[PDB]
Amino acid sequence: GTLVASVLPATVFEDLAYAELYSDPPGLTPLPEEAPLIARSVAKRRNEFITVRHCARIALDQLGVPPAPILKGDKGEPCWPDGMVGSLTHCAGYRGAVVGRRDAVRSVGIDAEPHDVLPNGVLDAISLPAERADMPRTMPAALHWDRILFCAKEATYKAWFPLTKRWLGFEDAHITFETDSTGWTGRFVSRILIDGSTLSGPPLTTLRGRWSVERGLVLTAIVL
Ligand SMILES: Nc1ncnc2c1ncn2[C@@H]1O[C@H](COP(=O)(O)O)[C@@H](OP(=O)(O)O)[C@H]1O
Ligand SMILES: [Mn+2]
Ligand SMILES: [Mn+2]
Repeated sequence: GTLVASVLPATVFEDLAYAELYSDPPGLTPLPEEAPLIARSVAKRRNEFITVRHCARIALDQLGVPPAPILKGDKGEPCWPDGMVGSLTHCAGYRGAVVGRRDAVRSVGIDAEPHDVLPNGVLDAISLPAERADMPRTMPAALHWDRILFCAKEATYKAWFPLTKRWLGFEDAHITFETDSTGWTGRFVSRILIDGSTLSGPPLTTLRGRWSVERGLVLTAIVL
């Protein structure tokens, strides 16, 4: 499908690709070098791991990148082929991978969750008092803004960490939202409250991403 295309820019076709599934189609296996990572993993984990890397390899193949194992590195972050970047996400009913060429794309962060209210207490634990106040006013009451905030915080971390290799807690970023007049999609900009020093290039002070609610899921993505 093309749900995640709703939260990506349209201009980078040569240096950005994506792939998604809504299930774990029987038959997929990990590459030989990936199997030790799930040898002792629960069934749910084996499946999401295998399926999402299948998607990652379809996206890479669209960009002329031969298949390759995708291991986990610093703090669980995925290890991409030479010259490539990307992000992965899996939740109930969704698996998604977005990859890009490092020259044109500097980093990717994506996240997917079911469009449902947050469980008890997690909201206060992932949001600043100013966000809880400003956010609900910016979008319709049909949306679970708490969950959308959540996904945007996680997308911000995924885009941020490969570039700094430093922790970004939920209180270290202020995110602001804006909805387009369809009522189900929009934008957000994440303003960094701590040192944005990166290992290469200019520091990160703002991350502009997109969000939408498609087919009962929330999707967010940042493309630097
Ligand atoms: N520090 C980190 N930085 C960037 N990406 C990370 C990360 N830790 C995990 N990821 C990725 O987050 C993915 C899961 O996202 P989500 O929680 O939304 O389902 C992980 O999938 P994998 O463990 O299968 O590689 C991993 O690829
Ligand atoms: Mn997951
Ligand atoms: Mn997530």
